[PDB]
Amino acid sequence: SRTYRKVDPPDVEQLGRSSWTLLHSVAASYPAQPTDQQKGEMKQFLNIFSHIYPCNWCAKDFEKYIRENAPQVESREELGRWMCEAHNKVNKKLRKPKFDCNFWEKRWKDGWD
Amino acid sequence: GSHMPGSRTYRKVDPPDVEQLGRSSWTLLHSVAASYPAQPTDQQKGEMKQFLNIFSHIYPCNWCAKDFEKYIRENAPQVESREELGRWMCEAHNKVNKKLRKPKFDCNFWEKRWKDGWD
Ligand SMILES: Cc1cc2nc3c(=O)[nH]c(=O)nc-3n(C[C@H](O)[C@H](O)[C@H](O)COP(=O)(O)OP(=O)(O)OC[C@H]3O[C@@H](n4cnc5c(N)ncnc54)[C@H](O)[C@@H]3O)c2cc1C
Ligand SMILES: Cc1cc2nc3c(=O)[nH]c(=O)nc-3n(C[C@H](O)[C@H](O)[C@H](O)COP(=O)(O)OP(=O)(O)OC[C@H]3O[C@@H](n4cnc5c(N)ncnc54)[C@H](O)[C@@H]3O)c2cc1C
Repeated sequence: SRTYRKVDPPDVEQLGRSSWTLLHSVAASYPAQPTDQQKGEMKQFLNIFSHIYPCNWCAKDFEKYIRENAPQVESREELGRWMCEAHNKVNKKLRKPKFDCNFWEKRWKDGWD
Repeated sequence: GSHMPGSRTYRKVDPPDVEQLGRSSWTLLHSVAASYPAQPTDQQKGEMKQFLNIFSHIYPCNWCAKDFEKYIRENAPQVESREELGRWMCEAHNKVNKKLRKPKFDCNFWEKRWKDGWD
């Protein structure tokens, strides 16, 4: 109330945009040549994320997606592409335009100049 | 800042800075705490600890992550219930608030901010 303005909990939409920001940013700072431990932790991270993501149907669907499309974690390029395709699967459901994954790296890593 | 090549809705938005990444990631972390069970299973407890451990390794801000890793080491995540995990998350966020000279959030209002609203 006092120190901070009263703000309502995020809706599914706000949770989503916040969460893609984290997901794509995690991929953008993943190594080009990850260690075995980094590969395993990334797979584990995404598996648990799919269990705990705080939208029921979002999480359930994402778990099924991972089961059917194993995360590609051999390099940042692969993981970034995997994340882009995963995000595009959701865009397709929600009747959002397909994002061109050739721009994933500019959008989430390098910027536009 | 106009539309990216070949698109009609996606603008050339810059990668998030430390601030934008930060408020997005707090949104996810507190929201994770808010939908954690009152009575979690052993698997849920174990995965929550693993998730936060891995998060502390991979959080894309280097110094943010190293500090968070150290914070976890010194203040073990309290995962026996939603109430405990919310409070732990509020205290963790408050330690970063402290570092950054932002006000202390009164953790008694964590559930209203991240779960119940203010009606
Ligand atoms: C794992 C997950 C599952 C979800 N499932 C659902 C669901 O089932 N139903 C539902 O209603 N909501 C779901 N959400 C939320 C949904 O995807 C959106 O995040 C939310 O609706 C907000 O949409 P938005 O239009 O603001 O842009 P968002 O889709 O959140 O995207 C934000 C920005 O990401 C960039 N971007 C867009 N597409 C890509 C891409 N393919 N690759 C890289 N960058 C891209 C663009 O710059 C865009 O502006 C889910 C979210 C997550 C993280
Ligand atoms: C794990 C982690 C570590 C970070 N470490 C650093 C760092 O070392 N240095 C750095 O510059 N940035 C760091 N960041 C980012 C920083 O915490 C902020 O997110 C960023 O500066 C933007 O601040 P903000 O004013 O927009 O509000 P945020 O601090 O991002 O908070 C967003 C909202 O959360 C609510 N809130 C505030 N405090 C609490 C609380 N204690 N409990 C529950 N809800 C609360 C308020 O309503 C607030 O408006 C870190 C982020 C994370 C997620």
